[PDB]
Amino acid sequence: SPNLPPGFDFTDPAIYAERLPVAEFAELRSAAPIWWNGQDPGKGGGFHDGGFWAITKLNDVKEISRHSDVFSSYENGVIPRFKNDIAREDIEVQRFVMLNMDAPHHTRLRKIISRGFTPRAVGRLHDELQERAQKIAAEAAAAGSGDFVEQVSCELPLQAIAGLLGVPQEDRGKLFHWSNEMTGNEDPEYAHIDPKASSAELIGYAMKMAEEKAKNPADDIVTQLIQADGEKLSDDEFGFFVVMLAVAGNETTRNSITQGMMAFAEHPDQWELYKKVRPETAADEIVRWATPVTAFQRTALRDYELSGVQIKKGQRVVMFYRSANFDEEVFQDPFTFNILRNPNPHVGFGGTGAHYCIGANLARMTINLIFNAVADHMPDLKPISAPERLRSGWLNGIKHWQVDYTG
Amino acid sequence: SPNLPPGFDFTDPAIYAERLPVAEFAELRSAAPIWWNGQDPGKGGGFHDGGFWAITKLNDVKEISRHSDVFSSYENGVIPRFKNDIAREDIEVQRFVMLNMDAPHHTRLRKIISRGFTPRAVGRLHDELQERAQKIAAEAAAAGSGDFVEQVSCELPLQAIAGLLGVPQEDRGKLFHWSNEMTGNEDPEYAHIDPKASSAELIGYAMKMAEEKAKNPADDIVTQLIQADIDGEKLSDDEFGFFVVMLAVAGNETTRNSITQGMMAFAEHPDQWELYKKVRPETAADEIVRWATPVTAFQRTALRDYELSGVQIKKGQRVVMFYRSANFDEEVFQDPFTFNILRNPNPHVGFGGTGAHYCIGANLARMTINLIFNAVADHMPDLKPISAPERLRSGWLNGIKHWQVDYTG
Amino acid sequence: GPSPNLPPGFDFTDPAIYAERLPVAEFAELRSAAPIWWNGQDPGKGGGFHDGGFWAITKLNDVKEISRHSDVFSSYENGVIPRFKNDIAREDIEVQRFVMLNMDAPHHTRLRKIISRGFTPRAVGRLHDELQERAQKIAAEAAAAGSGDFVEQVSCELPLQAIAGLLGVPQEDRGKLFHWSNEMTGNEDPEYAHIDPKASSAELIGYAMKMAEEKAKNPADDIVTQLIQADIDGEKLSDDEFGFFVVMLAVAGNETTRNSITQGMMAFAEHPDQWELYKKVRPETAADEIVRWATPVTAFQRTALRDYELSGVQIKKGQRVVMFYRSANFDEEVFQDPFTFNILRNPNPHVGFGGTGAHYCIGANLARMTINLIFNAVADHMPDLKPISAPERLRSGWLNGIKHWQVDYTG
Ligand code: HEM
Ligand code: HEM
Ligand code: HEM
Ligand SMILES: CCOC(=O)c1cc2cc(-c3ccncc3)ccc2[nH]1
Ligand SMILES: CCOC(=O)c1cc2cc(-c3ccncc3)ccc2[nH]1
Ligand SMILES: [Cl-]
Ligand SMILES: [Cl-]
Ligand SMILES: [Cl-]
Ligand SMILES: [Cl-]
Repeated sequence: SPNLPPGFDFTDPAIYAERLPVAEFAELRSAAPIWWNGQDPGKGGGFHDGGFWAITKLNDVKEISRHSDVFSSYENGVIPRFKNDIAREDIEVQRFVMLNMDAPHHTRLRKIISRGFTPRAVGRLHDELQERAQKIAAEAAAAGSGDFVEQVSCELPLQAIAGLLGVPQEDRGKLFHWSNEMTGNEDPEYAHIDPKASSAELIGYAMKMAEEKAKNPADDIVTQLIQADGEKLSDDEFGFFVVMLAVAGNETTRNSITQGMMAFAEHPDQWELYKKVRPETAADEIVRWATPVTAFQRTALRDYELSGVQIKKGQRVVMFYRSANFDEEVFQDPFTFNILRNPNPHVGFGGTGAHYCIGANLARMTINLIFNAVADHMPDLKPISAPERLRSGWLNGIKHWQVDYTG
Repeated sequence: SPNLPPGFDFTDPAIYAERLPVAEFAELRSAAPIWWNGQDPGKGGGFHDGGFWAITKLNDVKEISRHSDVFSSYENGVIPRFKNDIAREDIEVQRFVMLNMDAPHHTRLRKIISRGFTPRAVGRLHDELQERAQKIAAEAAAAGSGDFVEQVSCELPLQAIAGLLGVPQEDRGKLFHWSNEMTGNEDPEYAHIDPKASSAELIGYAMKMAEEKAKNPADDIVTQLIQADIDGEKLSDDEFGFFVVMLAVAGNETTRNSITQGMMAFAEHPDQWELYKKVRPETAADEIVRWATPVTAFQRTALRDYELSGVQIKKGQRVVMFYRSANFDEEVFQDPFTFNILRNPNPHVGFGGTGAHYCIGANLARMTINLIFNAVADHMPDLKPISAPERLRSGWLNGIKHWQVDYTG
Repeated sequence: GPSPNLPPGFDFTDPAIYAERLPVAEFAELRSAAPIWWNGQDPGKGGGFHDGGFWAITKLNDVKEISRHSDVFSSYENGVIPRFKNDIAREDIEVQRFVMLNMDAPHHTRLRKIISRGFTPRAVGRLHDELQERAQKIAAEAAAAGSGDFVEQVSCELPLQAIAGLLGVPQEDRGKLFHWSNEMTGNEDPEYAHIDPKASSAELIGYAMKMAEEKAKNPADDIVTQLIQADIDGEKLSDDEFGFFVVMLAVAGNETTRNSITQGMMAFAEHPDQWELYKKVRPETAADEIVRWATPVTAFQRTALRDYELSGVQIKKGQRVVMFYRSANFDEEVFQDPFTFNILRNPNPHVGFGGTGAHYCIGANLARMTINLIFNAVADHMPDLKPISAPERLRSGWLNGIKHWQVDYTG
């Protein structure tokens, strides 16, 4: 039995509102790398099965991710924590997006959606995103100091979304608002916000966009998505595409930027090296270090033995990427922030398999462009005060972080 | 060979600004109960000796505290962490107060000053602190919501200091100001306040008090301390100043943080809060202090070679007593991670290890705790927190700067 | 005068030449008929440089004049290596500006001053006894094998142990230090087609920055403490600067000294009277005649920062000049009988370590001591060695390398 407090729950949002439980994950890797995480009645964050298998080793994460035929995303979704009193109906709605589907449905959507994440679609946004990154960093440097999350981390990921969807500048303000309103709904700072209403607004805007583009086809992703190659996103599916993209492409990359800069602030030797060399390998080490998604879950569709543990049909497994990305048997000096690290087989974008992050290259470009812009415009920036973390059971978020850009 | 990241330092203020390193402390207790905590050059929080011995077990904490003739408070003081660039002299000025003295100097001062903190002397403040506690809780309940630290935790410990000293009401504002000016000095929120200057202010005021009481003796505490006793012993004028400084500092943040973290414990354990409201048990104060452990760690310096639980402590080496670890020692408490306000016996070391330096204010602190929680139970029994607390950056103090709570619930 | 008698399109940096031979007669033809000569290069055939060609510098006095006028002849503008793979990306040339070799003043001046703390005569002399011990063991191990690859069993190890000893690299880490060092060069030869110098450099820098951090806490007697402790003016190598220093060393003092050893013994095998004299007298002047004969760095380049007239030839701003040390070290106007291998040659003003000036090899005396120590050990343990077959040369446009050389140590 691992040396943990009685009743300890790795999906407890109260933990992540304070800290990442690095030491507790290290104890699991050392003493029980696949450990049953029991959950008292009504304290399962919306699931009522008594607990889940905590997965803490990178190889087990990869095994679960590659065996999607067995470990299902559709069955219970991939988010392993909601409000304890959430309604099952409000969990199953997740199934309307590609992330929480199984083959064959998922296979079909994935193939169509790939049209929007080709090296062309991504690479074409480089010049505008580079321009926007440089302006953002310039604006922050002129301000002298402020909330790094709002002034440096937030905009560029959202502009990458808008650019990819070809959203007109006039509607980006409201688009960004709706996207943000579906973030951090479990944290008291946002407890007054109705995310269901914002999702309905996004779906609506997405439909006008798809209908408008059907009548006026152009050389851009949305038209490629509603156009038939005879496979094409249905009007509805395109709305759920936008919702999923407005959500998946926002907080995760944002939080990679905040926590990457926190890493640089704590390891100035790495910041001095970065500013000189600008290594393209930095983005992956920032994603490994930041692990913006702490965990996604799966559900066993049949009995499966994983590293000597008998997982039973119907049981949940929770893949703790935050643990796996510091696996002492995979990484040399996992607790060293090393922007030259290469190869870097982290699972911050998930394990290799059917659901691997389709936006990983877009995320890497966003990260490299903003940090290049930070190095260009505020090379001497230093933190003012401690970051404020997000209350979430599965997202690793930084809400606010005060920084002095002039140093 | 504990399972810790390379370079981990248990006195690193950056840790405590975020969290209490509970799991890391537990790993030491399990795999290396006495462990050399190496510190790089220039990262010893004012000390330049390569590191210190981490003490994580309760019996070890007590053995060190009982053997004060070996483990000195004077050689390097008891605070284990300052700003890295602190001058040595600024560390050595600590020795002017009882806490950082060794026998025989300490023995005499403790004998004289203890007269002001007896059960009787403490009991004298009960009524005025009870009335104040009730008013504090009423005024907070009426505000509906706010920062629990400021509205409930901060004032009553300061009024206990002023009451013990007999400070006129008109002077309490500036007394509280200088007392707080010597707090939160390693945290960016209060990085712009000078401790040494304020200590001079406190000392100057104490001189005016001693000078006045020599002219108009009264039946209070300042007069007793400046009056020769039956054995011809008394605090000198300088000694009285450092007593006020010691009191103004020692009676403030620690009790404040026991109240804040006691209420946090109650909020995370609603069954215990219901029991407290119904029963108001006399064991709750000690369990609150065990859970809060407001002083995370105090240090000693070995005056000679000493073998401690099979480890060889060499002369000149520092040992750091981590009360935060000892108070959750699984061998002493069967269920340390249970918050049990009926815990009895409760051999916690929140007030230190028994010995020559055991907190003389423990009875005063327990009364302050009991009075304010009785008042909270009376006036806002349904309070619940709004947002997460904001912790204090410090290498040895366990502090909560702010905590928003809905008193009405 | 007439044009030099060279094949049309001949390129003195062509790696395909050096994989087979040293172009000795071609260099001699330039010295006689066109001592400063425009080496044209066809589109896409410039080894990473796309400017139409360069000036071939073949006379020792011209090499010295360029090396001394570093204010005009820049190392930083295009780096000093004159040949990479034809398709190398410009960004992969410019990243090499982070080592001291490819820096101009004032950045070069500061770094060299700091680095000098690690190459004092005292620091290098402190390595004499350990390197002597290891040389004798190397030669004894080789002789006990009876026959084998002289490059691998005699030439390779001592230069790497010199680097390791200078830096104070623990014994358990020397294996990977040596691996990283060997992965830095040769990538144009089919034998090394799979090496990744970018990756090697990154792993070395990461290792080196960790060592810098560790050795700040516990200072040792190596040069690392000297390099990373600030002086009065606060001058010291940063951790990443120490990393680029280690990269520079792992490169600059590995294959160069190795190839001096291999070609020194190649020369002794062709000149047995010199070998008999060496065994008898053990003259340390041999090390400099060996470096002159071996010229392990065939050529380094510079770039003109302004128009400059050099021995009657108008060099134009922006043009590259390539200093062919291999030609200058056989310059008939400086050396008496340059094509005689003479281990007593004295004075021996060769430019195998470069021309005097700002970038002159800081490791020259460590190199000479390594050479004298290994050849004493070879003389002591295999005085009768004899080659079995012909050396295999390295495909490089600027390094004069021997990959393999089979020899019978017992004779
Ligand atoms: C650092 C930034 C990001 C991180 C850490 C991240 C993380 C992840 C993870 C862990 C998964 C699921 C892995 C699995 O279950 O196998 C995933 C999938 C996904 N990601 Fe990301 N992501 C990032 C950026 C983005 C961006 C920028 C986009 C869109 C612009 C995006 C869109 C998606 C989508 C649509 C999926 C579902 C794929 C599927 O179900 O087939 N992500 N991402
Ligand atoms: C919850 C509240 C408090 C806590 C957690 C606490 C904690 C401690 C601890 C752990 C020590 C041990 C010193 C050592 O062994 O090195 C100590 C000593 C001391 N405390 Fe407290 N204390 C509290 C309240 C107070 C109050 C209210 C006062 C005075 C009004 C006070 C005055 C002192 C003094 C003077 C000493 C030094 C005694 C000596 O050196 O003989 N403390 N305290
Ligand atoms: C026979 C062996 C060697 C040869 C033929 C050689 C050759 C050279 C040459 C030609 C230069 C450039 C000089 C110039 O541009 O003026 C140089 C520079 C350099 N060498 Fe050596 N070298 C040898 C051994 C070593 C060793 C053993 C070390 C150190 C362990 C070393 C370290 C360096 C460094 C750091 C530079 C750069 C100096 C600067 O740019 O200021 N070399 N070497
Ligand atoms: C109920 C649905 O709404 C959410 O609760 C929510 C889903 C979600 C997904 C990501 C994500 C997924 C894959 N790749 C990157 C990011 C991020 C935040 C999310 N929130
Ligand atoms: C840490 C950043 O990475 C580098 O320091 C780096 C080294 C390096 C070497 C070459 C190279 C050298 C010789 N021959 C061909 C290529 C190219 C790029 C490089 N980058
Ligand atoms: Cl000092
Ligand atoms: Cl108990
Ligand atoms: Cl340039
Ligand atoms: Cl000569």
